[PDB]
Amino acid sequence: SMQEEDTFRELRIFLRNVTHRLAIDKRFRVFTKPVDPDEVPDYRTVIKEPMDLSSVISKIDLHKYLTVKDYLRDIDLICSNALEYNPDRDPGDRLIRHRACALRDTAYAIIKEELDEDFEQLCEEIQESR
Ligand SMILES: O=C(C1CCC1)N1C[C@@H]2C[C@@H](CO)O[C@]2(CCO)C1
Repeated sequence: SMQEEDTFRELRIFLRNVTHRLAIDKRFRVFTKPVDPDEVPDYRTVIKEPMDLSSVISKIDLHKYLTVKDYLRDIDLICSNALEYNPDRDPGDRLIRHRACALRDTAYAIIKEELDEDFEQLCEEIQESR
């Protein structure tokens, strides 16, 4: 229905606003573009599903997300990829891991304060009807 298409258009507006707020934070600059495959050749040998905030913006616009749950699966992938590629004790790996955990915790905190639980349940029920 047009009412359902209006629901999904409000979800995309909400997701673009959250993603922009993460992408302008100086801590998260390292998550704004893909890891460069010419400059980091063993990256895509280890990480089988690369993800970053520019790719997330593209996915919102391609109508890939019907729920905030499916958006948070990609934010969790950005965080898990950084934890698995950079696992060592040295300061450069520890700084990446701390920033990845802060990106995930920040996204979940914005969603807890600003997403209505009944709006999310509506998106889940339209998705499950298709
Ligand atoms: O995993 C990441 C992203 C940082 C936030 C996720 N890498 C892995 C490469 C090795 C690591 C050396 O410190 O830096 C990277 C290359 C420079 O950008 C980026």
